[PDB]
Amino acid sequence: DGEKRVQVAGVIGTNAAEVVKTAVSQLFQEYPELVRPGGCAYTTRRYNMCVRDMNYFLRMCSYAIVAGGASVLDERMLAGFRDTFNSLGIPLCPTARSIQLMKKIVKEKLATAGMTNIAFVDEPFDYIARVISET
Ligand SMILES: *C=C(*)C1=C(C)C(=O)N/C1=C\C1=NC(=C\c2[nH]c(/C=C3\NC(=O)C(C=C)=C3C)c(C)c2CCC(=O)O)/C(CCC(=O)O)=C1C
Repeated sequence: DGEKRVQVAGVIGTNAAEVVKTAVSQLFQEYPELVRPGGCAYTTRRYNMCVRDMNYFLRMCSYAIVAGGASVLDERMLAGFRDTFNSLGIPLCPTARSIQLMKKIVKEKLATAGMTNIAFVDEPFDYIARVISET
């Protein structure tokens, strides 16, 4: 387990910038509102913070897999972002999708690298997505 968990975070840490850029690209296809006025990536300032946020979530997921699970992540802190995002008009369902997309992009690269029987990787993506979109 521990060796594969390290091997996974190596792949994610190596392919960190591309996994985000690939995930945000497909996110804007399915949610084109984000690149329109009102959306959370209309301006360059907002877009930069949008890829920054996605990088934070993938970052948390890599550590969570290396650490042994999503228990390490603080549920109050993630629930703090839920309230902030609602207040600042960042919609929660697209935020959830972006994480679940980043799960999918990571799952491809691990399979293309060679790894199979990779269910444990899902946990912190599905956990952060669950606590973000709870209401
Ligand atoms: C839409 C694109 C983005 C989705 C995918 C998303 O997750 N957020 C959207 C982008 C924006 N985020 C903004 C402000 C903001 N985000 C966070 C989230 C974190 N900050 C952290 O340190 C961590 C974990 C280490 C997370 C998860 C916070 C706290 C904030 C507010 C403070 C700040 O960092 O600026 C904004 C700006 C909204 C506005 O204009 O007020 C966008 C856009």
